[PDB]
Amino acid sequence: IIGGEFTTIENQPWFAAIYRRHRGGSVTYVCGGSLISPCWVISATHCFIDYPKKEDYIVYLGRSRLNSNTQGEMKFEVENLILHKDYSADTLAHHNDIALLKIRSKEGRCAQPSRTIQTISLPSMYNDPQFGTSCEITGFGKENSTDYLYPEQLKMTVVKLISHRECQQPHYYGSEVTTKMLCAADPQWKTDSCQGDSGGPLVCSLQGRMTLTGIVSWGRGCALKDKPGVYTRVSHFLPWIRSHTKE
Ligand SMILES: CCOc1ccc(OCC)c(NC(=O)c2cc(C)c(OCCN)c(C)c2)c1
Repeated sequence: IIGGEFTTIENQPWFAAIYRRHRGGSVTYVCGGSLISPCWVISATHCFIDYPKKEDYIVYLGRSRLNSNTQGEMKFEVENLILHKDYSADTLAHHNDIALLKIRSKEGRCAQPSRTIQTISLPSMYNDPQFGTSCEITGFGKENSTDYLYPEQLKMTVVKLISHRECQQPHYYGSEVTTKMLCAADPQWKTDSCQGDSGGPLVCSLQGRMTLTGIVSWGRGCALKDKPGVYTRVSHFLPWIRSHTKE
């Protein structure tokens, strides 16, 4: 997150922290996620597409710091790693950038909600806030483009939804942005998602409900003028989600 504030998990209880274990015993941070039900975390496919083996991953819930423990945190294995069949990647865009991780602790259980661990509601079919709506992003991503390490402490910021018309101008993203995507940005271009924020929630208040409107997906650089953060438009993937969170 470029700009914004540091935060703690109690303010983003659905936030999931996703890491990968390597040969040798080292763990690196991969991407953020969001708990949508006790056994299910939603994230972005581009996060896993190169290393699709579900045994390499660790998922934390109730976690505020990158490399240290938080009181109340809970650690999960990935029982099932589902990537989108039609996922793809051009120069800038990822298409169908959406993944499902089925989580279970070492004792075979799903998440237990607590003050620091909660689910976030999905949106209803094609029901999005209007443009100019303020929404929040959360992540462990870079605080500056020149950074080579991620912050140790969770951050959040508030961005505004940008119209498809605005986002589809030649000098923005032209036709690279589709209807299955949403743009969001700071009107003064000082706060943004960045590398390492991939997979995390774009949360908007929808009809009085905190709603998972977007998933951090792509963009050109970080807080660049005329270059918004691009997000998977969750409301357009409800059937995909519904079908893979079953049997
Ligand atoms: C495990 C991560 O393997 C990846 C593979 C491919 C990847 O993409 C290439 C287009 C990415 N994405 C990024 O590195 C990335 C970069 C930026 C600048 C970014 O912020 C844009 C919004 N300001 C985001 C969200 C992700 C990650």
